[PDB]
Formats: sequence, C-alpha cells, structure tokens
Amino acid sequence: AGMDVRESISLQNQVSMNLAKHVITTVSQNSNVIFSPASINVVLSIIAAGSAGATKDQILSFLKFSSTDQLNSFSSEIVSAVLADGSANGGPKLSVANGAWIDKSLSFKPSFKQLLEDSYKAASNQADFQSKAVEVIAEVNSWAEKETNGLITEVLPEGSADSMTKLIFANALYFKGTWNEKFDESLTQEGEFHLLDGNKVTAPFMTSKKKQYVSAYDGFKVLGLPYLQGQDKRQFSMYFYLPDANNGLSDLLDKIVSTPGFLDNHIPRRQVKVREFKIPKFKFSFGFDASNVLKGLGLTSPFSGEEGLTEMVESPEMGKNLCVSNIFHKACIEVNEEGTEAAAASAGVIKLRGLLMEEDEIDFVADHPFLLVVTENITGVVLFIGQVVDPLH
Repeated sequence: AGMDVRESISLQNQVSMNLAKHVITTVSQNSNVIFSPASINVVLSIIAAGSAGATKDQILSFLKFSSTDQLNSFSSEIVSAVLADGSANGGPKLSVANGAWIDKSLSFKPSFKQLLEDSYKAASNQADFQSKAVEVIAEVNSWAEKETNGLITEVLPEGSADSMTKLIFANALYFKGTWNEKFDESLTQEGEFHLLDGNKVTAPFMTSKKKQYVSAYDGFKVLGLPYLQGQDKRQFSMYFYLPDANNGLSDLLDKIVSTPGFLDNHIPRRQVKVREFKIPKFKFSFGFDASNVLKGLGLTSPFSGEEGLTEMVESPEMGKNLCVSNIFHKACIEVNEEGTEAAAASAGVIKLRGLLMEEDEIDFVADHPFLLVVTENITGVVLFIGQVVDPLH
C-alpha cells in the first residue's frame, strides 16, 4: 500500500504490546520482564531484507511497512537516531549490540553484508556451530560485551546454541538515564508490595511532594517520568501503568492489547498535585529467544524451512530450507532516585496559584504490579516495554 510513518509507528506499538503479552505468558507469575520492541523490530527488518515471497510479505505485514526499502530507511533514519547514545550531549546513555552469525557451512551474500553494515550498523559473521557451539556462545557474548562497553554481559545463555544451529541474531539494548526531577533519597522508606501470588514483601519505595504527570482512567492510572535531556534533541520518558486492583495487571494488558492507539492516548501531559505518591525502586535484566513468542503471534515463516531466506546466503541449495534458528535478545532496566543536579529553580507561579485555588489532588501508589513503557516522545518510538511484578528481584 502506502502509509504515514506516524501510523506505522502507532500500529507497531500496539503489536508490540501484544508481543509483551505473549512474552509475559512464557514467564512465571512473579517474573519481571523488560525488552526492547524497537530492537526486536530491527532484527525482523534485517530478516525481511534477506528474504522474499510469502516470507518477506509476512514480515512486512507484521512490521506495518509496505517494502523492505521502507523498513531499511525507517531503521537508519529514525530508529538508529532514537537508539543512539545521548550521553555525549547530556542525555541518557544508550548502547546497542546488533549482530548475525551463521554456520560457516554458509556465507552471506556480500551485498547482504553491506546492507547490514550501512542501514543497520550490524555485524555479520560465520561461526563453527557444527563443532564449536560452546565457543561460539562465549564469542558472541564477549562481542556483545565489547559493543556495550561491558554494560551487557551475557546475551546467549549457556547451552543456547548447538551443533544444529544454523542462523542466529544477537541483540541487546542498554539504557540508563537521569530523571529531570530527582527524588530525595532521604525520603525513600520501606513499604509493602503486594505480589500476584497473594503475599506481600517489604521494599524501598521512593516518594515526593512535587507535582507529577499523572492521569486517572477507568480502572487504572498512568504516571510519566521524563528523563533529563541536556543538549539531546530526543525526549525520553518512562510511563507507569497502574491497575486500580492489586491483581489487575493482566486485565489492563488485555485492554491495552485490544485498543488501537492505546499508548498514543494515555500520555499524562499536566503535572498535578499528588497526595500519596509511592514508587518502588527496582533493577533487573531480562533476556529471551524471541523465536517462539513470535511464532506464537503467527510470524512463523522466518523460522520454517518451508520458504526460507533465499536472499541472505549465496548457495540457492543452502538458501532453500535456510531459516532463523534463534533471535537472542537482552535488555536491562533500573529505577532509582538519581536526577539532574543542574536544574534551574522554579519561579513558583503554579505553586502560588495554588494558594488561591482548590487544586484537586491524586494518589499514585505503586505497591502492586504495573506495566512499564519507555518511549522517545518526538518520534513516539518505544524503547522498552516491561512489567514489574516483584521489585525485590
């Protein structure tokens, strides 16, 4: 067809929430999740580019773009700019690891290797999966560690690739940002978090008396926490989606998944007065092989010998029945008090106005499971989706 990048992104983000739903289905009740839909979609764009026929088409439709050219450009023009490190300019720190390895019984078309290098800044290599799978795993891990300056350490789990492994992708996204408004660490206090299994646990909750970006909706609330920008043009924020009910998470995610444009429509844009305001600290990483959940969402062709990836390698006999073995992804997230030390003080106009008006106050107390979304606000691109079901792990 033909379509605006804004609507592409809006469609993608909805599919991404359903992907998040399916990932959550594969972990235990109390397992935290964090992953980067953008990075996943970067891999799928790479795969589309090395494919054709019903396979190219199936991925094209999954990703909401009409051609491989559209994908390629959206990646290099938009996604990479969004995924670029911002620390040099005072914005958040981001680091990306992006690569493909194929059993050395094969070889990529030189042309494919250049596309990966140019539109994607992605490595491509051969490996001896057939006889040295254990070494290849360590090699890929060392490589990812090198690409992320030691930040991400183990994209492939032990025993994840073997003598049958033919084609893998390894992808990682590290992000660390300073809040636009620090929390006073002196105010952090222990408190009860209510687990989905019915039990409670004691955990550090941050608090504040400053005004917050919070909106209430039917059955849930949303909090936005902007990241310090510096000279970075991008504007990152983290959003918290908090069901009213302690066990409401699953239903809230069902609502999100079934409502087109949900994310575009639940962005709190006004700082309002909070009465009770509690945010649990948390810090964790999360990794998975995307191949199975994607098959679950019906994106089956890249992983089936049926069609294959005939535009990726050189031997048409090898390219026939060649498919993706694994898509290894790793992400990590952290929430603490750290905010900018360089803020200009506020004039206090709105505070003064409050001495003359009756401003309505609101609670946002995240003492139970909530969803997480990290987005770049200018493009609307989503860096991370996650769930915090247990702050202590």
